[PDB]
Amino acid sequence: PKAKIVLVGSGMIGGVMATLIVQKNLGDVVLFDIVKNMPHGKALDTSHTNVMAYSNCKVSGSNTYDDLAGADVVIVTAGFTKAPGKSDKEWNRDDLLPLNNKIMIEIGGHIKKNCPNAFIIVVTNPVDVMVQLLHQHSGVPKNKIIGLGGVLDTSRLKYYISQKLNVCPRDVNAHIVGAHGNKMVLLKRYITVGGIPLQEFINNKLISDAELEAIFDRTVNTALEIVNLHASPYVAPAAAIIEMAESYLKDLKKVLICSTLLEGQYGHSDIFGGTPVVLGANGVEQVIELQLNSEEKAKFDEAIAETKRMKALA
Amino acid sequence: PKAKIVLVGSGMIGGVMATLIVQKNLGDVVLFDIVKNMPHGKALDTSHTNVMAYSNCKVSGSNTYDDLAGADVVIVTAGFTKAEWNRDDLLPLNNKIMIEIGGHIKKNCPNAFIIVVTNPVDVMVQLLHQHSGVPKNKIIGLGGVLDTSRLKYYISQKLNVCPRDVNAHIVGAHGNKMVLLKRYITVGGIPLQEFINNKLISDAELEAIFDRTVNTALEIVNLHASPYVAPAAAIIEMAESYLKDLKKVLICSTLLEGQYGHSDIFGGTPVVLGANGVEQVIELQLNSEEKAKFDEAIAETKRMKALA
Amino acid sequence: PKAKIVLVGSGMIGGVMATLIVQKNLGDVVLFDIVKNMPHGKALDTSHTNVMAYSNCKVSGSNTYDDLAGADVVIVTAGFTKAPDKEWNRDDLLPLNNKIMIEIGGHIKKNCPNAFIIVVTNPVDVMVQLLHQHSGVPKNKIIGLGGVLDTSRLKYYISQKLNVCPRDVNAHIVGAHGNKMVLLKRYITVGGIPLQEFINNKLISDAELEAIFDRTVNTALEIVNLHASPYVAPAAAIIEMAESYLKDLKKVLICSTLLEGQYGHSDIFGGTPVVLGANGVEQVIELQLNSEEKAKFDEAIAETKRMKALA
Amino acid sequence: APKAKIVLVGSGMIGGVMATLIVQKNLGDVVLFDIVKNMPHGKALDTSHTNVMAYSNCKVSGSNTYDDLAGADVVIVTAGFTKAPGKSDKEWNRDDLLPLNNKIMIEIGGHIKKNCPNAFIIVVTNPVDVMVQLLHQHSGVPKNKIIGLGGVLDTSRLKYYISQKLNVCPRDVNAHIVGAHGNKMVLLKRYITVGGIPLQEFINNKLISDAELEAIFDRTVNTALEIVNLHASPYVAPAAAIIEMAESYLKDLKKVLICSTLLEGQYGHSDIFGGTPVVLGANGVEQVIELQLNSEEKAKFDEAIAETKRMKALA
DNA sequence: CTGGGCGGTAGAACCATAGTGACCCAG
DNA sequence: CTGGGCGGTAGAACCATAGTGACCCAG
Repeated sequence: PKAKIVLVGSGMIGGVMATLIVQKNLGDVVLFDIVKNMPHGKALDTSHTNVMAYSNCKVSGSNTYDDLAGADVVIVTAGFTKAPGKSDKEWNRDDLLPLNNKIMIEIGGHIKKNCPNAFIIVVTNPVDVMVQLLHQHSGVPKNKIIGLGGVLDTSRLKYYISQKLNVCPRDVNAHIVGAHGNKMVLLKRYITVGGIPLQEFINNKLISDAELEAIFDRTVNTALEIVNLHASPYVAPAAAIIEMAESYLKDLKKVLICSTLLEGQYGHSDIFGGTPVVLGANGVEQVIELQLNSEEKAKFDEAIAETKRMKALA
Repeated sequence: PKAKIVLVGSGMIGGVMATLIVQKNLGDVVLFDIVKNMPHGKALDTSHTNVMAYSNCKVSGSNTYDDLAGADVVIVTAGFTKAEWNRDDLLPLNNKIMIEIGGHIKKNCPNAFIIVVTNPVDVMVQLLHQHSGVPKNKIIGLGGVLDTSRLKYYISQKLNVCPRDVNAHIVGAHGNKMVLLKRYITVGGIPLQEFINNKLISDAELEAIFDRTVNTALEIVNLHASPYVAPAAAIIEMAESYLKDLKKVLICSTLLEGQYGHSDIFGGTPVVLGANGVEQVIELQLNSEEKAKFDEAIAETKRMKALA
Repeated sequence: PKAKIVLVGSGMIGGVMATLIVQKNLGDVVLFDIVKNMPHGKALDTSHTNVMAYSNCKVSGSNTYDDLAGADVVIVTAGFTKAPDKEWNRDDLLPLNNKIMIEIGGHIKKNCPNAFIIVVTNPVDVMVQLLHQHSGVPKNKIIGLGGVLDTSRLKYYISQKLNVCPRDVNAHIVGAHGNKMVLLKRYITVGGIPLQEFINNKLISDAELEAIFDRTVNTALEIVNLHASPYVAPAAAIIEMAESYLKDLKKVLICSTLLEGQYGHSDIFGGTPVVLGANGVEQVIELQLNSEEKAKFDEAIAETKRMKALA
Repeated sequence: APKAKIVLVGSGMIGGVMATLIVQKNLGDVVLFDIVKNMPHGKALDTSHTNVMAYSNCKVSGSNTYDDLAGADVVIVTAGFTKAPGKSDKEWNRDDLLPLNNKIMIEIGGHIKKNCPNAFIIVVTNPVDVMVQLLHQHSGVPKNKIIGLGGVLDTSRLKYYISQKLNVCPRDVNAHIVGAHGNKMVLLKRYITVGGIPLQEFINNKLISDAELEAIFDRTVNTALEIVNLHASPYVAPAAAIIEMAESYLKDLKKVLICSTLLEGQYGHSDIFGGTPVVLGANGVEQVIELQLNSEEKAKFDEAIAETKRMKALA
């Protein structure tokens, strides 16, 4: 039988996922949310695209975690992101930690009940924290659960570099590890263009250290830059998630940077962090540890510590 | 060079248009709107997806109609939609928007293929035809590709068959007075009647499906959503049959020049879309009752047109 | 894991099937043939395209039916087609290909009795049934290549006369693959509209259509005479059937299938629209033919029976 | 019109798979050309039917006249002699093909100058680094509009074998092979990457050894011969790689691809073609990327160019 | 006028979109 | 029983494919 993909959280990212799943004919889809009616309106609208996509994927809405039964893949986008109400007086980012943890407790008990064999991809912020919470509460194997990070962060670094150098955006390859968010580690040494080290282009003066540094800042701050323009980053995220999902379902064994459990790589254990892994039929088939230098380790360490500062507060 | 596609209106539907055009690598995309900054924001979000999709489309934002310069396709979703009061009251206002767009199309891309979406589409498209001055095989409205996609989908579900394998025609006007042609429905090329006679589906089941298709927009709004995914996709099907010269047969709103007995009005019929825009207008051989429904659809477009 | 697809026979049809399978990321592919080494060479050349296609399918060559182990789909193109010369009797190949089906079905029992089987070896409507008998698979799991291929020509020709998308023309040809095919002039449509309307509008004449039908019946023969032999369209038609099964698309497709009373016939295979999805043949759709068209159908079936008697 | 019109000059096995892929991918109208009578018409007629399966709308035509180059957007040249033409040709070696295939290129290039001076041309006829320059010389087209097939094909064998060893996606291996297509290709150990990471990190991790890499390198060099030794013939991958190049052009993808291109100073060489990564978009070769080779790598490039030169002198 | 207590994957209304700011009272 | 002319994007025939080897005299 066809893959069943559950979307836990039917907000904007969730809507773009549904769309791309039906474009790619990837599986049946359930748009789940606690908010009533709304996932149904989106599922119906999106289901008609089967005709235009020449696909055959059921799309439905849901308001019950019972719909997790038989799920092949679960994608968690739902969670608090801002002050929940007008009443929440002087609240900050950290305040959201106990609330999302409560959501992950609930979702994980239902995974454990309804789809202990699903492959799980967590997006809810801060993802490196949230993914570990959901791994702990679901009981799923460490290679069947991952967090969204590097694909997205890097797709913006690839893209900004590709514009300066006038090549296919995907012919830029870059790594960004450790954590998603402000403390992300941008690995200047591990950038390439058509498989050629970025440094050769800096030597030909096709791009300079300072323009690269400025691209490094714009990458770290992309989500802010977009919100400042009166929009919201949701298309990019959705597509990077679907890339990861697709690599699992179709067993492409792509090298993709995800948040994953470190069992001693980079000198860290029992914490999840961003690192390229190989994604196939078996989940995370390979965790690849980049042979960082000392100043690269130092940055990696500060991203891990920050993951740890927030985990403790959940 | 690569095709330039300009989205005139960057609300949700426009957002799904960019997205799809970058997945099929179909053209550079400009997201235009009068709302300051937001199109820049969405353009910037969408553009990153070149990477996941292996594409190489430039995706821009814009607040000037100057960026119509060199457009090969323009897609027009902008316009007043919300407020009892009378929906007819929006007609002169959206007429004023068509004027504006039209004269800018006159200046910057008189050779563009134009697709109109703004409701009521059959009126909006003619008004923009008229102010843009473009030739008549180069402008169309969205109508039946979207409408027939529900009908197609709903039937395929009852019959357990690939959605796309159901073909069905909906003519006349987009909206309330749309004409659902039961005699023109087929499943794998086979008339539906054969499946009714086999009792794989009943006449009253089909009737329920018909009412469901006419009220789909309303249903979705009732559900606390609003249709934009399917409309986007159906429009990108149109723009892609044109850009790739596929000559697909697609129902759309086009100028009637005597067909169905009507003139000087736009209305939903099958056409063939390809590199030359509207390449043929297929006029279905309607019996007398189907023709009474067509006529009511047209008279409704006319009645709205007179108020524009 | 990914779908395993065994191609039993690695002539040129086999080759195009492995390419498209890799282009569509459909499944690992095994090219089997009785001829030594040749399938390993083709496997090797095909496996490279994974890189250009962004796919990840294994392509292996084999000379052993043991490689049928774990197959999800099996496509049988192997068999004698050529004379031992000049004027001779093509019926002579019937018994010989019968032995081959016997042998394949022997190993299909052993190795992959749950596989979906697609048979191509001509005359297909006889060979498919022969393989159904010697393999023992459910009748919803074994179909022959027929109408997807034949109609694709019909649809293609009409599309060129009318200047629309090839795919926007639909038509049915049923009964048998080959010279007795029944071309149903009443079931052709163009973007969902009866052909008759375009006929009434003088955009294609009745005579033009008849000449198009003659050409659809004689397409193989026209290709051979231009010194080619048709294998691209066949491969792609088989890949359409395959895909609909593997991706559970539920496409309506004309295939050689087991008849249980439809068109008045039983215990024979013949061409008819089916629905293909993850359960195999999911519906056998019986066209509501008038007795003139039905008479054509019995002609096609009679021929199939006659050839079946000689195998 | 656009559609693109793509003319396959040579309707043999590679031309056959190319036409098919062009239809699968809706890339444009296809003319299968060849001097052999009728066969291109038959092949083009079999291939035309697949438009229905593919949901495409490409014309597929046969032709026996160079007149059908009129209005081509892309020309792909696979025609040429690859073996001793006849039983009567005794004691032929590879060099003897050079004058024959040169005559072919004079004939093709004359017709391009006449009917499609603005086409983009991809040459595949072996030895390809000599043949592309001969067609450049005899056609008169700009140097950014003519390339030969080399590195995309060779690199796909090395990306492949590595990926099998490391159990990753074949295309998440990137590698560079330069200089020339054939025996003297230069395999750059230093440039290999697996999902963006130097192959040296996996070697350090003992996931692949230096000796296994070397043996993979030998296989890459001899793949054509290893296929033919198994009673088959490499035509699928070649046709795939060619379509990859063509596509990057017809869609202005600006992919970095290794092609045989005109060297003007890069690697210390001029007035010769050789394999190097290039950028291919709407304007043809939009950039020629010179890899920053070290002196032993460059001595290798120098043996590749030398060989190309030796054969060029013989055409 | 505050201060805090709900209750919240918030809450209005702006108005060619959607991020910003979005409660309620007792006392 | 060799030799070499002509003509060749070669040429037979082996056959469950296709690469290998594939002409034809005049002396």
